Amino acid sequence: QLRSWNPPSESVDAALLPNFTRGNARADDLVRNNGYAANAIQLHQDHIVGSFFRLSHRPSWRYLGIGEEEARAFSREVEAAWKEFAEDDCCCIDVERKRTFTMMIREGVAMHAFNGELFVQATWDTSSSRLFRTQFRMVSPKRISNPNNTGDSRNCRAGVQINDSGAALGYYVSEDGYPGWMPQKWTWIPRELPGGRASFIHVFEPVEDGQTRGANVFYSVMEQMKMLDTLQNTQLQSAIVKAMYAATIESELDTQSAMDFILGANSQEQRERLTGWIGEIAAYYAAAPVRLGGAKVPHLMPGDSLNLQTAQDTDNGYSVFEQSLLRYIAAGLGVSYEQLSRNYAQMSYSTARASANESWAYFMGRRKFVASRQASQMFLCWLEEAIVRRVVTLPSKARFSFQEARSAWGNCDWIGSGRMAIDGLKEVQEAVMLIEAGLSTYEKECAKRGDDYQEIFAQQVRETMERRAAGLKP
Amino acid sequence: QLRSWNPPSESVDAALLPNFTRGNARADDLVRNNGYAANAIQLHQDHIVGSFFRLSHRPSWRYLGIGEEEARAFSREVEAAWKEFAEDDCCCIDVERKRTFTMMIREGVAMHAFNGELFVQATWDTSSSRLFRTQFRMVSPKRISNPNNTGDSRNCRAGVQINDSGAALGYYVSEDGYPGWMPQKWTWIPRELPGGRASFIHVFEPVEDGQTRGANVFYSVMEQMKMLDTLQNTQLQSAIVKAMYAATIESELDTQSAMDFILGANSQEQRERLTGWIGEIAAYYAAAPVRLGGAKVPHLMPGDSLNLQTAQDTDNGYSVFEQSLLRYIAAGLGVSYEQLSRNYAQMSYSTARASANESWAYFMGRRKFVASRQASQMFLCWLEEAIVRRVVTLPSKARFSFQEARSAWGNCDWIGSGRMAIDGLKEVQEAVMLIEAGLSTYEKECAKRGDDYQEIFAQQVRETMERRAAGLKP
Amino acid sequence: QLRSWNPPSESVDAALLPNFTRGNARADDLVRNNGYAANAIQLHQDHIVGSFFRLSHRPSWRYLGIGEEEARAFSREVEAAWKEFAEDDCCCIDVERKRTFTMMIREGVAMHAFNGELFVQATWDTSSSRLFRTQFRMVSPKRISNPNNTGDSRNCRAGVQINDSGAALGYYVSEDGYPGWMPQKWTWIPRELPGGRASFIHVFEPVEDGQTRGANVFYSVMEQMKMLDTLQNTQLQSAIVKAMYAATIESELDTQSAMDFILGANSQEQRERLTGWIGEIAAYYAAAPVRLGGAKVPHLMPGDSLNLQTAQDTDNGYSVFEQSLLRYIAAGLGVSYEQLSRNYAQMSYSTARASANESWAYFMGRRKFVASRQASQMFLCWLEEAIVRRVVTLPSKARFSFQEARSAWGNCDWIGSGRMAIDGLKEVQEAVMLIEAGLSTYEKECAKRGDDYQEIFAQQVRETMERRAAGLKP
Repeated sequence: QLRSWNPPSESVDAALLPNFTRGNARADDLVRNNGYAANAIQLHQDHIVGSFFRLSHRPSWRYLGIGEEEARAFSREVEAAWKEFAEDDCCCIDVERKRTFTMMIREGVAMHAFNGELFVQATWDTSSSRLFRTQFRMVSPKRISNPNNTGDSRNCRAGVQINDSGAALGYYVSEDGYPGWMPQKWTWIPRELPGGRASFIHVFEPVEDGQTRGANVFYSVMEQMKMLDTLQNTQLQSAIVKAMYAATIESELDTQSAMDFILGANSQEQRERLTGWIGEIAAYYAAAPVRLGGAKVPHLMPGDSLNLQTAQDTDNGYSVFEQSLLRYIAAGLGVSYEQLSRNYAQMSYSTARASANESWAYFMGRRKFVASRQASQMFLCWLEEAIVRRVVTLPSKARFSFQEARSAWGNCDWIGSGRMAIDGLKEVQEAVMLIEAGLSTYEKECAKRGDDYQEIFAQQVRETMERRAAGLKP
Repeated sequence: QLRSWNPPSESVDAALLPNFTRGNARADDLVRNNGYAANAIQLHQDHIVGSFFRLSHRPSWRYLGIGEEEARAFSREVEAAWKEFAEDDCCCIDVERKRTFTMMIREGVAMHAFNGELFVQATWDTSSSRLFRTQFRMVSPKRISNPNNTGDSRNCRAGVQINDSGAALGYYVSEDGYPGWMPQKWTWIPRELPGGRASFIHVFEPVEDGQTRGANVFYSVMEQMKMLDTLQNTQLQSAIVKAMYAATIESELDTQSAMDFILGANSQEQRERLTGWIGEIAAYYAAAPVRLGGAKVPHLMPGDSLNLQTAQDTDNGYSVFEQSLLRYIAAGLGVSYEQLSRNYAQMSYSTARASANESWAYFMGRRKFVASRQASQMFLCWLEEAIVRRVVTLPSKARFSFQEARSAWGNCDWIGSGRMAIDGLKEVQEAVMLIEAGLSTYEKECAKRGDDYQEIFAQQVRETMERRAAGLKP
Repeated sequence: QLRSWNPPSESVDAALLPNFTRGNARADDLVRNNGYAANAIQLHQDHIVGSFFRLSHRPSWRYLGIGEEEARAFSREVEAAWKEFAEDDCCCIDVERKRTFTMMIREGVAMHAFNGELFVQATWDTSSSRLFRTQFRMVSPKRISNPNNTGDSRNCRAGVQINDSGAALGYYVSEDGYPGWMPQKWTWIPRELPGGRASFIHVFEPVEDGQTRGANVFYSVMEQMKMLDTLQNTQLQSAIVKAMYAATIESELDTQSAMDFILGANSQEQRERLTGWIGEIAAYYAAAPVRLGGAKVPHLMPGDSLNLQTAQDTDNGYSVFEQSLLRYIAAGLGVSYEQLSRNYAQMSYSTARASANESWAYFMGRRKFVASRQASQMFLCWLEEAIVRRVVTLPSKARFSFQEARSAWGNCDWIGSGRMAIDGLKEVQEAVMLIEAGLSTYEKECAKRGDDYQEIFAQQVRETMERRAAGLKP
């Protein structure tokens, strides 16, 4: 058997680019139509980012030789500025003016998930109505292609120009083609501005050297969705056919050799026998109406009997079949089976904890490697704009300017939705005993709950002096 | 039985090299298509390294005769340089500039898993835009081959040149072959620089003396995945055929001897008989429409009846068989069955702990012997560059220079994702009891949680004095 | 019954050497291709050795008449040299330069497990680039054979030379034969150097006097693996045949005596009947397309009907039988059932503890008798080299020199991966209550967790004084 399977060895791009468009189209159709795909991308959406995505700017004061309190004040100021800028009601951060930063990150992670990559473009608006003119717009991967759909080359593959080392020098972006009555035009976009500002951002997860376009996960499960749908239809037809009923009022006659003799007689000149017998039968059963139910039983020719028979007649094993499938697809997306299919039968407590822990580990990995990088990119661009306009002031004794040490100034970490608590008491006991036994400190317990210790402490102070001001027990 | 099985004995390379390429190709196919393979590589990814891979420098001050506090200060400085060098947003550590250090480790371990080995190249960039010019590019094993695909030799096997003892003197790396319109060209790369700096790093696990190329893990389970999918399609085919249904209106006639007489008559001159009977039947059943369901019953020849007899008529034993194959796969891949297949039924707490413990024992070994070595190689190269540029200053009373005692200065250990807590309470009790009872030290508890005690203590001090400065109970 | 089986009585060597090569080849094939064999090798690797194999030097100061504090200082110094020598990044301890000490022992133990023995060669390098010129290289057993493949003699057997008492005087090592285009050349290697230094080390477990080559464990269970594989293939075949559908269109005709008359007529001159009937049937069914599904139902000759009668029609008992063979393999392989097969179903708690305990006892036995001996040999060689170069210093008042009392100076014990917890609380309570109740001392609970009380105490001191210096509660 194994001797019949000899797949050739090609580089990842060689095995991806020729069918890249068809794979993306198949993934888009599958997510649009199939319910489980929508569910899975929804879990990805609600878990990688959560309800909100909060910045925390931790500048490297030690590297920059900056007083730690000065760094803290600077981080507080930039955090306030970013907070007021990001959640603006006008959606001015988006060129399209219909999304805010949270669903910015959401769209980014979702489109990376179902397409393998994400592309963002930072534009410099000219309108002075806002203090910040930096806006962001996403580009669907399908809009990135070679101009005029020309064949790819060594340095031009799938619309992205590469150097000798494979680094992306720029991209070819195609305009939208709707309605399909106009040719698409391709525009060249450099990857980054001459001043080092990130004009265009491409984020994806590569698996090997030289890969230029990400591959969506759905590549490993499409056929499984297909056998799932075929199984659903087959189960439907089985239910139909096992509710099928046939009843005929047949007559035997057709006396073998005398049947042949009657055939000869009727063919020669004696169709009158058949016609008269048919008429008599029709008259009798028009007098009869022999109705099995609400309908009348059809009548058959003499010697003609309905013969319907079926295949083997055991149980089809549908339940275990689709259990095994749903498990296969759940492994394909790496999410827990009991949440993708939301089947929770006979599930224990510790076992549910293990499932959630595995999914959560995967999810934290993706959040760290996908959402965090992209968000850091927007934050760096925005903070560069802010320093340009002196909205936030750098420390006077800065060892390096911002341009020289963009990473040092922009060192930031992002906190999404915290860990959802399976039982409540167990996790709070973890938190309290960890904080009292010295193995943990406030920032992380606020971290796996989505909060931060700064505002928590300030709010505890406010609650305290309000309560003592009102005479309540502190 | 055993008399029909006489496999010959050869060296590992002799039994691996001739098929090596195709094996890798086959492995790739799995991780491209089969869901379980992708899932398995994914858990390898999240468990060997996890979300992040922190460094901790532990110089051997005793061997170097250096004051321990001086060693600690030096370690703090080198760590400060290293973290800002590693997670840079620009991805300047990558030659191609799309990957940071953590996903570099992840790609390395994944490539080692699905190919048996991994290759890294350290390049000396000429751009002064960064304080560090040392960059790293990963090389896929498929690009390592004999030049011009020449015949294998003793000292040139699969692209790596060996000495008399077999030590890797250098390698032959092929350029990218995409698109397939140009001849590949091979470059000779020495294993290490003349100054002892590691120019090229090859990391793999050898099972015997003289092995030159690693073997991917899948080599022992491939046909098992093949029988698994074939099981999937055959079960689907069973499902389709179990809903199979045929209904015929069959007329007997054909009275054997009278059938032969009618055959003789029709052959001679009486072909009108069957034509007339067919016409009469068609007329009647066009008056009739006998519709069992949405269709019309096909009509058969006189004496012709469909018999759809089948094979064995029992249950196929699907569930147990697929469970057996999944167990085989998990055993072959070194992971527990219930996490690979995410089948978590009737899963007891203690038994789940035992299985997770087995997988963890697997993962720590593979992390120590694969990721740790490679990361230490990059760290040594970067540290050499940093000392060259005097970014970090060696102790004045150093017993040996950096070149003489590279291992002593660069003695480092890496902490990945900590152990995942199945229950929470129980392991936390373990940690607190071990700390209070004196058989354990803070670093290892922070290690199984993926933290370090230094910044933990610093943050605890900061939290304490902030809370006291704010009137809160410390 | 029993009279049909009368095996002869020959010595172990006489019953092993004639088929030694074929047995080794069969074992290699099993480990390379079968998943369970690779799994079992992997757990042997992890449990016998673990992530790291740490030395502990315990010189017999009482025998040598040395002050105990002097012995402790000497052991500290030799350990200080030893770790920095062992885990060197350059792999300089290995001649072939890819294995450090830990995976050296790992390769040794797996090598012994799957081949019955292991061979190490200690070489004296001439390069001065390293302080220590002692290197080690493994020798595959297949490279140990009689020169020119000559038949074994009274004193020369399987490449080894024995004295009158059977003691191994030396060995015949064959060079590498890959590619198969050169003639193999055998080298004579004395077992030990004239000065008593162990030039060549052969480690294996003998079961009786005169056994010169070890026997792999796999030699007990091959045909069970083969019946297991055949069970998989036959179960797949059963699944295939259980989903097989047969249906056809056929008539009866063949009127016995008239059938013979028609046969005679067709043979003589009346094939026109058959041809005309075939044509008419083909025309009618080309007008018909009576299709079961997407396929055309085939047609048969008159009097011919498909009859696929089959064998027994009950359950095959696949599950219980597979459990039986898997338990057989585990019993023959020395591990328990639920880790080789990762069959953790319905598994209670205490009984799992008992199973793990017995497997752990097996594993401790092999670690003591296999890994420990080889590690002690290599450590003794390195210690001799270090004393030669005065890297360490012997006590001045030493009763005997190093050469006279190699065992006394080199008395050492190795700690591998410690016992791995199942519940957490229980074993920690064990340790604490043993320590406080006076029945245990810190080093051994450090051992079952894979630590040493010395550095544990030092690190606890450091933690305490750091926490006190930081104002934290000690």
